[PDB]
Amino acid sequence: PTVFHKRYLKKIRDLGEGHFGKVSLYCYDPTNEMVAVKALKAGPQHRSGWKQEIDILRTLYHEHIIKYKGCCEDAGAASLQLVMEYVPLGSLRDYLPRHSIGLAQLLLFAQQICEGMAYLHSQHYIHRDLAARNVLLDNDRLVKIGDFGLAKAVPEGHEYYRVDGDSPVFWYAPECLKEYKFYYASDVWSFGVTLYELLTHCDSSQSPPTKFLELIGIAQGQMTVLRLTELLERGERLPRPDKCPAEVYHLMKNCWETEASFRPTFENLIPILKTVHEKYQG
Ligand SMILES: Cn1cc(-c2cn3nccc3c(-c3cnn([C@]4(CC#N)C[C@@H](C#N)C4)c3)n2)cn1
Repeated sequence: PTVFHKRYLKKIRDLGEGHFGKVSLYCYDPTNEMVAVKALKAGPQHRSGWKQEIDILRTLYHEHIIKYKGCCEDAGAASLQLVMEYVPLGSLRDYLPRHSIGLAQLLLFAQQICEGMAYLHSQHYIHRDLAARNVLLDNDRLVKIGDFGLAKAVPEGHEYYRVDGDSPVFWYAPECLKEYKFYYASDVWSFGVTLYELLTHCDSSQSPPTKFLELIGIAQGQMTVLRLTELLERGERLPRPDKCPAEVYHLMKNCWETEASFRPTFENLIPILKTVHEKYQG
């Protein structure tokens, strides 16, 4: 809709990179507004998918989903550039290690991620990359899902998408890892991992790749994924974060049920987290 003229785009700084793209901060100044611009870094499989990605964000209208500004005829790398709002405090992965946030605020953030996710699922889309690095902080009381690079439509007569080296396998349910099927419930498993990350304040030594690789080992050839799948199937899970309530840990564990149908939906999670937030808010 809003065609941002490439001439008025002044690069301020790099914001971050993810799978097949890079996001950068720009001032859109036709004389002398801060916007976030995503550009393709990349194979021809992901280049045809890029247009599909832009159309996904273009049709999402939600308070806990990053605001799509427009596009620009990007000659700079031939494929189109995606213009979004600049979400001023950044990703939770970058923010939480330096800012000690209370349990109450963390649970609000979790509730808001569920609202954005329940909305995404009602639009017949799966995210496939739900992690703290993809959750942006607008202010201390507002969070938004900020990136949709792996987001796909679930085909109409199926309950899953049939799904690479860039897969976030440490955020993935066993069905994605073993059967390469991504269900709406596979996104709930990743949410449980995002909630663990939030509760550990995104501390590196406590991260899911760190924790799972201490359980797998690093000398496993091409078998890290297989070893991950079998430990998950044996019932092993990420530990309870220090100072994470026992009830919140069980909620997380319910998000990590091996059987996808035993997991809560995002719609089921919203009233539960609302109540848990209200309890720790006082
Ligand atoms: C003070 N401060 C603000 C920021 C800030 C603001 N905004 N606004 C829109 C986007 C961003 C990002 C940002 C970083 N990484 N990403 C990605 C993952 C996601 N969401 C998107 C990219 C790909 N591909 C990685 C976005 N970072 C950082 N520090």
